Amino acid sequence: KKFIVVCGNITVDSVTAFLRNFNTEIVFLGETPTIFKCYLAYTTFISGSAMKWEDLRRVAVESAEACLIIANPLCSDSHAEDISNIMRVLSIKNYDSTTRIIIQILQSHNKVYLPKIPSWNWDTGDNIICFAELKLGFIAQGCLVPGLCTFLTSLFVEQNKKVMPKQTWKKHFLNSMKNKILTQRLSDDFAGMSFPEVARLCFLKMHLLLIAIEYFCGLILNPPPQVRIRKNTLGFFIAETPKDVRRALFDQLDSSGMFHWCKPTSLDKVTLKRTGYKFRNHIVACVFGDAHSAPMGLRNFVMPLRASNYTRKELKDIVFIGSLDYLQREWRFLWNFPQIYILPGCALYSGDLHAANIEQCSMCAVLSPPPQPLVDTEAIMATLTIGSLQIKVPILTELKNPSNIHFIEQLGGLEGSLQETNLHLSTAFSTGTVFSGSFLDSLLATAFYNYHVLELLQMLVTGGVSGRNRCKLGLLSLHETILSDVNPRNTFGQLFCGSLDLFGILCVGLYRIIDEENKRFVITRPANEFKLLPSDLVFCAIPFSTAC
Amino acid sequence: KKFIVVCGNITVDSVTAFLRNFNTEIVFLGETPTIFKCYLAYTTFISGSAMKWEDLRRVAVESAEACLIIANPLCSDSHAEDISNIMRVLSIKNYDSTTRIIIQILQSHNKVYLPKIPSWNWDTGDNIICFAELKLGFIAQGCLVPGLCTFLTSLFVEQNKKVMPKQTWKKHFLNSMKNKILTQRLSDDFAGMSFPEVARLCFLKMHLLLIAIEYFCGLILNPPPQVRIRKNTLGFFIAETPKDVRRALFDQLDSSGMFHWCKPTSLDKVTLKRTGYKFRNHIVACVFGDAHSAPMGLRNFVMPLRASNYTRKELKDIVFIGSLDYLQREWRFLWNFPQIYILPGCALYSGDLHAANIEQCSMCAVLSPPPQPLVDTEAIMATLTIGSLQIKVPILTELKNPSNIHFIEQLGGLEGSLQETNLHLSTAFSTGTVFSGSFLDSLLATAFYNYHVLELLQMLVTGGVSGRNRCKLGLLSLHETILSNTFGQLFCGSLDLFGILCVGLYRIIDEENKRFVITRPANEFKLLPSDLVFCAIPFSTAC
Repeated sequence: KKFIVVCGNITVDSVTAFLRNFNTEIVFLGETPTIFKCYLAYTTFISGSAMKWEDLRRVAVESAEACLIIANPLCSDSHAEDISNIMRVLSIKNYDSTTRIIIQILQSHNKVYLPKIPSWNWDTGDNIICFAELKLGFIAQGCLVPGLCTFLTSLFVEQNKKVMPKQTWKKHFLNSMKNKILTQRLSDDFAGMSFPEVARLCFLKMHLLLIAIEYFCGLILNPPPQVRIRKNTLGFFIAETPKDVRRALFDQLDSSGMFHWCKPTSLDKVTLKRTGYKFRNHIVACVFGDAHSAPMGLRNFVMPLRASNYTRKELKDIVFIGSLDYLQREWRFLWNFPQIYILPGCALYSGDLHAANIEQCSMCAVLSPPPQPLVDTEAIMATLTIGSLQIKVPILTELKNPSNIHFIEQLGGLEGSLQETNLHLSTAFSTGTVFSGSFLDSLLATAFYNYHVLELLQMLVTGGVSGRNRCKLGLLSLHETILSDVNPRNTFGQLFCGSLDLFGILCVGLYRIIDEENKRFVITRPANEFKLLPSDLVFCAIPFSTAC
Repeated sequence: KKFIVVCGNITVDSVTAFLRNFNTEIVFLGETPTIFKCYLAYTTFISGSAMKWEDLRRVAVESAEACLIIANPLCSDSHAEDISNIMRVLSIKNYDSTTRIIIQILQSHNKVYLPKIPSWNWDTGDNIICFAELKLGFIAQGCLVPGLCTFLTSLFVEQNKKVMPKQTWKKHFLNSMKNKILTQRLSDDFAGMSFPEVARLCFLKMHLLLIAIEYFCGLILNPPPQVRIRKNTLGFFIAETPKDVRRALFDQLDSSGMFHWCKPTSLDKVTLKRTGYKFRNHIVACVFGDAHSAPMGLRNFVMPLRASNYTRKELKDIVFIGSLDYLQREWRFLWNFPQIYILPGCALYSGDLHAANIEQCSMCAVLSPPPQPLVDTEAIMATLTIGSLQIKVPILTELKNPSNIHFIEQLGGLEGSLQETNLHLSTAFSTGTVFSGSFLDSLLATAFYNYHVLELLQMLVTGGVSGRNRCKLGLLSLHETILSNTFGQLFCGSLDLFGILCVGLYRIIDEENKRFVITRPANEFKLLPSDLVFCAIPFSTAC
């Protein structure tokens, strides 16, 4: 009865990249013509074009629950692929303008067009995914707030829960990973209550950590007092299973005011000279490329580090180390961001790392290059030279293939038996010195089944989708910080409550030292009654302009 | 029982390039799959990947004596090959971190990473070879000290000893080549003796010329008085056979203080203008390339000519003549060396040679370009135009294929019968106007069987591996020099008076004043007044 159509690809990978990553029947459509015949009881296929009207009727899109548009047969021109796919959205909508569409855009700035189609509207369910935009987002956040990256990831990662842990601290880490982001609409008897009033009851009565809500037209993280809940309001939670969540059913900016802006200055000024100095508490991003390399959307990485709810005062400088020839091709889209600088060179060269004052930086991001026809070698070689420096430097390495974790740990020092084949079980992931977007492959199915989850994810990771006034996610010390005035700081739940109903700060996770170099690990949503240490730091939603 | 594994190549050449260049069993491993089946009684093969853990157990590296990593299937990207191979070293060490590893790096600056691996340590035997680094080293030394290049080579060359010589002087040259660098640990009754004290006894009692030692943590050439020998100390000698050596068992620098340094100045300043002058006693290096040419590690050639134990005063200017497009690609790695200059042009053009004041230079190095898919023609054509100049210019030509010697001698003047098919027998080699790294092919086996030999070679050739204070190798006159009857007589005085370790002669050929290299002559070897002498001059000596 119910089915979905798939468009614009014949990639053996994509079929599994979808089918494995995906009750509801599937049907394909595309240019190439039937080797993968094993998986062909749970699906159907067609050889046509999405443009041709006859072919769309042939598959009967009208009654299809939704229609996905898949991209990147490692296209020659990324730009052309999107234009091409955006062309399909027109063709498809022209057929049955009420059909739900989920299009993959390869490079973010090409999303802009999709709304400009009249036939398209968000409310019926139409949606766009950009992995480039999200994979770079997670990393960004990790550069803003130590650990925040892995925190965010664990809400979407799903441990298989077979691994019996050795040590107490690793026992904590894994069971915290059980936390997801479930969605649920709130009871009627809530109506009229202020957010913090509601947040409390769910936490205390139901042991549910609720963190944002929708009206569905407007999503907001940790609403202030003035905003009251309405009837039929959708809430955003953090919890193990959906059963548990169901219990709760009973200064200079841009035009849009979303990020700091400036008059588009040319690269010549921004490009650092190497012949003939100092930076402090800044972010070094290493990128790899050349004239022949595909573009990585660097906009997506600056933008979150340039949100409007930060302040010119507290913004960080961003030095890119890389091929100027590669980086000048991105510059068009990085024009209007401030305090961005480019050092031409290579991160593998420790001389060029010192030129960028990598010793006095705040975080070093090692950005994998995008794919071409030896997969993470570069990222591993950087982490080698950086990690072993005559100066440990803060670091965040991206892996395209997470199985390569055992190489990074090897460089750390821990021997083969103590090395993990699985990134998520790794100690390097729990600290947050690595990241791997592999898990976002399932995302296309997620945005189908519950797109609100994507909505939230999008804004946490990217910092936008009133304006300047919004909650950051931040890490707080408990020592010489405002929290240190809470009367009972003895237990997480105790801390959570005071902080909220005193300062409107929504405590959401901890960052605990490992006690067995002062490396800490991420605990998402601990038990209400969770013994807290004085050394702990705390992940939390800090509202804009708070003294701290 | 004992065996070694080989990695990262399926090159018919490499199999012979190793097998011919190599008691101990061999086993291969690589991507391509069995034509070379004749050589297959003394070896074994596999078709796998060194990365995959299953494949490493399959070959059983744990019990392997050591594991070599071979490079350069004339790769498209040289950089990528090393990164790739360095990736194997990780994979392999991850398996059995105690396994001995011998990796070939294609371009020197990529060695840096290998130590940064924790699992890797030198003491268990782990080691890296860089032919580019060594082949350019020998040449460098030849530019520092006339003849030094061939001297150094003969210690590693092995004559086949079939050639009955015509003339007295050629009789000397060939039998001096018998000298190798053997290694041996010293007797216990030596402990506490100062180096020069020890050097003496070995020379006089045993007729063994000893030249450096290790403790094994620290290698030193011609140690001063203050350094005494310890028990279980390893010595470095010069001698025919290991039996003989067994008898002895009974100013502005860089960060590391190894070479002169300076703030990285851009190419625009350093690049000589051709339109619109003078250099003196300088080194002209001719290089060949283009956008399409593979890189030759020019760092390796400057670095030794820029050692810290020389002094800003006595450093030589280095003019490169070549394609700017080619040379600007190397410039990143030559930044921090001083008195380096680049004349864009071609060495085949005698106009561009005169622009570089080649007439008033001290030595002209003709550097062969690295290999691509007519092998030494360029090197030969340069040597033609240089050697025939309206001005003979000092010259040192590199040959990738030594059989091409007979062309160079032809240009000299000597006719076909007097021409030699074999470079080492040639008169041009004994004078030191040519060089050929062909002999370093065996080096991978050498670094296996005795790596200390490589250690020494590395520092003699490259000038490094306390800091600023070390012995050069130098040529001294005997007339208006501090040295002013028999080699052994000269050897002893010079040492026990000035701490100068005399190691070889440079004798005129008497039958144009061209001289030939005599390594470690007999103790009682009649010396001429005209002779010059190779020797280890300690730093800051008056002379």
